Order: sequence, then structure tokens, then C-alpha cells
Amino acid sequence: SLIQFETLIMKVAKKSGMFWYSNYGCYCGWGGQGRPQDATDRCCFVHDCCYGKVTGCDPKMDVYSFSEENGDIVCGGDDPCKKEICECDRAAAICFRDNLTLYNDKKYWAFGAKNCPQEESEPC
Ligand SMILES: [Ca+2]
Repeated sequence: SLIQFETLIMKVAKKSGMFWYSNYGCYCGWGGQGRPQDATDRCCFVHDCCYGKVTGCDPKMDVYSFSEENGDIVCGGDDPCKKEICECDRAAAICFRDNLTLYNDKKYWAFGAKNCPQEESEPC
């Protein structure tokens, strides 16, 4: 569920998702339109696309299971649809971590919709 995604961003990237990734660029936040603006924004675009392709369960409310071992987040449980939500969230938390070199809140926080024209919307 979304609370577990916040948790994975805190564990993996050592940052709050609600503080640093809830209104950044065109896609980090609910929905999105336009071009991914930089690497962190493309991590958000891929996470949107990933949630968009989960069929069988609900990425917002279902609770998934995971363990930490061999130095990684390991998605588990007996339900394959809930394991795919977990995989979407794990991938995005790692992408954020790996792209901290480029993160630029000064330029991309609250970017604004004319900068994200609906005619430049990249398809998943
Ligand atoms: Ca989004």
C-alpha cells in the first residue's frame, strides 16, 4: 500500500518520499503529464507505469510482504499480484537512491502544468 512504499523509500533511499518526492517534476506525485524532466522524474514515471500495469489487485490499498536479506529488499508472500506491487515500489526506491546525485529541488519542486504539456506526454 502507499504507506509501505513510503517505508521502502525511507529504508532504501534514507529520505521521506512525502517530503522529497510528492510534487517534483512532471510525474513525482499523483498522476502526471508531459516529459519526464530528469532521472528522478523518470523513476516516478516508471513507477506510475508499473502501477498502471498491475491487474488483479490494488497498489494503493493492498498490503504486501517483504524481508530484508543478502543486503536487499526481498518481495515475498504467496500472492503473485501483491508481489508485483512490491516489485514496483522496490524498483522506484532503488531508482531514487541511485539518482540522488542529480536531485534538484530548486529547479523541479512544484514545476507546474504548462511546463508539462499534455501533448508531450510520453506513453509507457
Ligand atoms: Ca505520478
